[PDB]
This record gives sequence, C-alpha cells and structure tokens, in this order.
Amino acid sequence: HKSEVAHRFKDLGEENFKALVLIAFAQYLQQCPFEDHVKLVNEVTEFAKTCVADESAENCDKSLHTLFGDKLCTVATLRETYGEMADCCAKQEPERNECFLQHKDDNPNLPRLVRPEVDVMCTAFHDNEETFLKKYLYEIARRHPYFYAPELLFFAKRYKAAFTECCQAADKAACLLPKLDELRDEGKASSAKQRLKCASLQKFGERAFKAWAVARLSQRFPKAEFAEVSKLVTDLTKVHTECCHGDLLECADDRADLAKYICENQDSISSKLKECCEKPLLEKSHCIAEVENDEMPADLPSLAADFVESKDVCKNYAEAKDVFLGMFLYEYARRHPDYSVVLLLRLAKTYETTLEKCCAAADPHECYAKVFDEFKPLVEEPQNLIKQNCELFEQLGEYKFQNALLVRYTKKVPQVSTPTLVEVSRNLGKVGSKCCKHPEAKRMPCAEDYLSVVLNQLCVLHEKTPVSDRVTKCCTESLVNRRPCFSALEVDETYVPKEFNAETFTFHADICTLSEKERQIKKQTALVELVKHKPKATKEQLKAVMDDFAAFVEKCCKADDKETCFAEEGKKLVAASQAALG
Ligand SMILES: N[C@@H](Cc1cc(I)c(Oc2cc(I)c(O)c(I)c2)c(I)c1)C(=O)O
Ligand SMILES: CCCCCCCCCCCCCC(=O)O
Ligand SMILES: CCCCCCCCCCCCCC(=O)O
Ligand SMILES: CCCCCCCCCCCCCC(=O)O
Repeated sequence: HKSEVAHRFKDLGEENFKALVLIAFAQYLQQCPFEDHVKLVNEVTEFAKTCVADESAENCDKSLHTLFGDKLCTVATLRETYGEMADCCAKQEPERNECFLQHKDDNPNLPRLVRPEVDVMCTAFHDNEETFLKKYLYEIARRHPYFYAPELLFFAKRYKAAFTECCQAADKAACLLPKLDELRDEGKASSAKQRLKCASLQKFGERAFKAWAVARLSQRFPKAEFAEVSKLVTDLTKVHTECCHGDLLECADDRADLAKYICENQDSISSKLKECCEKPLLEKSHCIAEVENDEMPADLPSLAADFVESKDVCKNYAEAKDVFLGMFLYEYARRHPDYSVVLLLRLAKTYETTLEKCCAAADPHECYAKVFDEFKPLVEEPQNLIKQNCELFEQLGEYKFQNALLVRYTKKVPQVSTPTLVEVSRNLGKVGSKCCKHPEAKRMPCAEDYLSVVLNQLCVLHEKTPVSDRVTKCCTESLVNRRPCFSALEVDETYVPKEFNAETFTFHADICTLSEKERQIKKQTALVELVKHKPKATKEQLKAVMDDFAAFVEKCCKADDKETCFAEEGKKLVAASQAALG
C-alpha cells in the first residue's frame, strides 16, 4: 500500500494500535516516564489518523522503521538520559534501527514491581480503567524489552477480565488473588520459554533447533505430509531467528505471513485449525501456536518397515542424512504425541549413532537389525519416573510431596544454597500437581514443558554463583541430556555436614500468625538445614523428627502462653532430636 501506518491502523484497530505503540516505545525508551510515552502514542495515533483520511498526506509514504526512528530521535533528553543511544540518531536507517536494537537493556535496574492491595487495585481500576491498565502495561513492557508485544497485549486483556469479574465480587480477594498468581506464573513461564528458545538457537545451532521443530510439529499435525512439515520447520526457524534478534516489526510480519500461510493450506495441515483461522490478524499466530494435536490416521504402517527391515536404509541415509533422519523423527513423533520432544530426540540420536556405526560394516541389515530394542529402556526411563513420582504425589499431597523432594535433593547436592533448594523443590512440586492430574497419554509432554523452564532457571542461578561441578556438568550438557543427567545424581558421599546452630533451629510464635505459604517455607527451610547437618539420617529417623516437630507447632500455637512454650518445649525438641539423630 502507499501508507504503512494507515494500513496497520486499519486492520489493527485504534485500541490495539495505541496499546502496541505504547509497548513498543516502552521497550526502547525504558527510562522515560509514563506521561511522556502517552504523549508520543497520541501524536503517532493522530498522525496515523491523518494517513487514514488521505494516503498521500505528508510523510505517510515513509516506512514504519523510518517513522519509528525519527520519532524516537525526537526525545530531547535522549542524550542526557540514554547517552550512547542518542548517537544512534546520527546514522541512517537501517543502521539507525540496528543501533537502537543493540542498546535495548534486557535486564534494566528498576525496582521490583509490587502487587498493591486488592482494594486499592479495584478502586483504581474503577475510577480510571484505562490509565490503570496502560500504566501497568508500560511498567511491564519496560522491564521485559524482549517480550513479544502482541503476547503482552494478550495478557493485558486477561488481566482486565480478571478485574471486571473479581472487583464486582462479594469477596474480591478470594476471587482476584488466585487469578493474579496464576497470571503471573503463566507470564513468567512464557518469558522463560521465549528466552530459552533463543538461547538454545544460539548455543546448539540451526540443526538441533530444526530437529526439535520437526518432532514438535509432527506431533501436532500428524496428518500433514513430510514435505509440508519441512516447509513449516524452515519458516518457523526463520521466524525465531528474526524474533530472537529483537526487531518487533520484522518479527510480527514474519509471524503474520506464517500464520496466513497455514490458514490458506489448512486442510493440507490440520483439522483443528478452524477456530484459530477465522480470528483477527492480531491473534492468529498466538492461537495456532497453542492448538491441540490433531488425531493421527490410525491407518499408519509400521516404522520397522522403512527403518529397520528395508535393505534400502543405508543407501537412503547416505544420500541425505539429515533428511532421512528428519523423516525418522517425523514418523516416530506423529505416532507418539505421548512422548516428550527430547525423548523423541534421544531416539533419533540413538538411531543416528547406529546407522553410522552399522552402515560402515560388512552386512548392514544385521548390525542395525535390533535398534528398536535399544529404544525400549530409553522410553521406559521417563515413564517409570512419571508413574513413580505421581503415585507418591497422591499418597502425600502437594506439600508433603515437596518435602520428600527437598530431602531427596538436599542429599544430592548439599552444596546448593538453602533458599535455592526450597524454591526449586516447590516448583518441582507444582509440576507434580499440575501434570499428574492428566491421563498417562499427556503426562510426559506436560512434565517436559514445565521441567524445561524450572531446570534452565536453576542452571542460570548456578551460572552466576556456581557451587557444584556436577550441577555445572548437567547444566552445560546438551538439551537432550539435561534432565537425565540431573536424574542420575547420587547422594553426596563426600559432603561434610555443617555444625549445629541453635539459631537455625530456633522458632518463635511468629509462624503461628503467618500465612500457609510462609509457614511452609519456614518449615521447609529448617528441613533443608536439618538434612545438611545430619545427611546420613534415615527416611524414618527423619520422619520421626518431622513428627515431633509437627505436634510441637500445635502445642505452642494453641497454648495460652506462646513464646514460652516455643522456647521451653523447643529446648526439649532440639535436645531429644539431636540424640535420635546421633
Ligand atoms: N517460584 C515461583 C513460583 C513458580 C512455580 C513454577 I512450577 C513455575 O513454572 C511454571 C512453568 C510453566 I510451562 C507454567 O505453565 C507455569 I503456570 C509455571 C514458575 I515460572 C514459578 C515463585 O513463587 O516466585
Ligand atoms: C529436517 C532436518 C532436521 C532433522 C535433523 C535430525 C537430527 C537428529 C538428531 C537429534 C538432534 C538433537 C540435537 C543434537 O543433539 O544435536
Ligand atoms: C511459538 C511461537 C511461534 C509462533 C509461530 C506460529 C506458527 C505456527 C506454528 C505453531 C506450532 C507449534 C510449534 C512451536 O511450539 O513452535
Ligand atoms: C537439629 C535438629 C533440630 C530439629 C529441627 C526440626 C526441623 C524440622 C522441620 C520439618 C517440618 C516438617 C513439616 C511438617 O511438620 O509438616
């Protein structure tokens, strides 16, 4: 078209356009105040209006990058505030935009955003719905300059829905609080997965990423042909490369193109893309990204046919290794939506190591004849962990299950910081209550998704302040061995316990008036500290101590004289427990 702005304005709609422009500016000028971004938005919107009325109006012909940069270079304090960035204004596009990208600070130093009280929240929402939402949108956008703008807007509307429904409720807190926590965790998970995918693309290269994509895409679209799946894997890879570089406009267009491509070839890909494809421009991508797996053909052959028997195997493999291997992935992955993607990759890698060390020997057909027998234990390892851990999770509840993990992991890597152990364990705990609820068919994909961020999170922390070569080992290994490596950790035989510390095991009647989340974190913290002092303690010896402690919290949070009870009965507990634990 003659005018890009006019065009975007038209299919985006005034509301969406204003919110995205706001997010876009907040992600670059992370230091400017809200009121100043609001002024920019209005001027840009006003300008956009002009181009809608007359495509040929002054400056309407210029591209989005160009218009964005000139307005960005409009800020008078650019140099005094952003310094180096102001120098970007001296060069011409595309260098200018490229220059701006390099100065976007991923982790700026802004105070943590605190959650105000439900009533001040609900009142602000009522008295001025828009500024309340645009202000937080801004605060969130400046802290996460790389979070895909449209997705951030998508979260904003769910937040609005949560305030509309909950602020009219009798008990606003019972309604609103659990929704905010869910929203928050979900957002944090989306950011981590986004950062994770880009990191992975960097370290392991395109091949590994494409492999992951083939397996992922063939589980969702088991009916699409391999050539279609390859086409999508290609564009999907260009899209992520471009979106990871951080250029919003380029990323958005790449996603829109890919979204429409899929919709126009709907019948040739999946039967579940119906809804997603009749939605507005701004939502297609997101929807398609979250679609459910289509049903498989059920009239599908046996993998063994074309991959084990057929004597044409090494010939087909030598002619195009990656293609053949991709086909293997596609074929194995679309018959197994129940496998985690990394499991599919472990099988693909194993098959690869076999074809290599078998196509270079006498009679191929006999060397690789039993490959499928090596798959069996690879498949069963994760499954066994799911049943085993999910059973235990039912015997105990979420909380007691978390404690079990705490005892198990503290013994594994005693070197790790207590607060880290507690946090990781609690998160592992959730994964249990959020995945064991599904039927066996979806349990593994579930755990993989959740475990991938929890694990990368853990690794990053350890990255900053390393404390164990073993953790570092598991953390710097390939993405397919990460989880198995952590599972293989054994109790630390060399670890030398910490000396007793009265304080660490002293507790006042503070825990009585704390919220469940607080009471637990405190009990769990002492628990990690307990195992660190006496790591050779039995599951029993420990259970006994956690027992005396359990009641102890009752006999003191229910006695007319707290503090005294806690300090009197507390002396007993420590003395007795110390003896039981020799
Ligand atoms: N330690 C945090 C709590 C927290 C627990 C989990 I478990 C978690 O991980 C996921 C992963 C996926 I995938 C999801 O869809 C969701 I929702 C949460 C995240 I992020 C945060 C705190 O209390 O501050
Ligand atoms: C469409 C061609 C891409 C398929 C490439 C097949 C590679 C299979 C090996 C598994 C990859 C895991 C990543 C890795 O360990 O390098
Ligand atoms: C995941 C964000 C990228 C959005 C790309 C939309 C294109 C449709 C492919 C969606 C298939 C899901 C595969 C995946 O997890 O990336
Ligand atoms: C040196 C030993 C001192 C004894 C310290 C006791 C700490 C154990 C707290 C564990 C709490 C288990 C949680 C629960 O009661 O449900």
